[PDB]
Amino acid sequence: PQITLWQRPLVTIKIGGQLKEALLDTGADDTVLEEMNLPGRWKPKMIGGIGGFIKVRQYDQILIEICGHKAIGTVLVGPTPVNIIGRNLLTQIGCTLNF
Amino acid sequence: PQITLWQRPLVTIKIGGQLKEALLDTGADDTVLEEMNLPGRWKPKMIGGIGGFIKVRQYDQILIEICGHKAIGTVLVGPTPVNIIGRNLLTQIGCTLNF
Ligand SMILES: COC(=O)N[C@H](C(=O)NCCCC[C@@H](CO)N(CC(C)C)S(=O)(=O)c1ccc(N)cc1)C(c1ccccc1)c1ccccc1
Repeated sequence: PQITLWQRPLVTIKIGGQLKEALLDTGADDTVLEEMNLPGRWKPKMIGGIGGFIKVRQYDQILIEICGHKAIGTVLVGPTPVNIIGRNLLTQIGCTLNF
Repeated sequence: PQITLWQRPLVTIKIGGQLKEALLDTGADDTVLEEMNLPGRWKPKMIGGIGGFIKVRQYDQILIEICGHKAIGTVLVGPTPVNIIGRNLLTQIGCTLNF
């Protein structure tokens, strides 16, 4: 699809069999999702935001569907204002910016 | 142009007589730039996200040139870790997400 930016580019994602709303975010290196249960082990990660740095849990090789496109990659879990799909997964779904 | 998301989508902007590097950020509602002087009236604003909130100065009706395209809009100025071009200006240059 082609998504304009007059409103927030919110899409439906599927993860752990559950639908969530998430923001397609070209300014984010990494995908960060609100607190949830994910399988396997996690490792520590620091991410830097507008307000400063936060600790998040890093889960690798997670199955996630974004606007119907399947991806498998790193998902960070922590206190984010909204679920965000960052470049690590935007690249997997073949997303580009165009003007 | 078509801009890849393999790397941070950094572009050159011209604002207030200055050349700056800025991130094309579909996740950001607003354009936020590191400390700089701008003409005209401003009011204080809080913008938030990962890490929490920062206080910024809001300048309206500011002329910017983004990657060759002229636009007018609101520019927030404050202690952001990176220059961000938000949706308020991305729309004006006709920027879309495609996949
Ligand atoms: C007055 O209205 C608002 O405050 N709106 C917010 C806004 O537009 N602010 C711009 C945020 C700043 C942009 C942002 C990417 O888009 N960051 C990355 C930049 C520092 C490069 S970062 O948040 O620091 C972040 C860091 C790491 C990673 N991995 C991801 C993101 C909005 C929001 C959007 C996207 C991300 C965070 C917040 C928001 C929505 C809901 C509730 C509160 C706030």
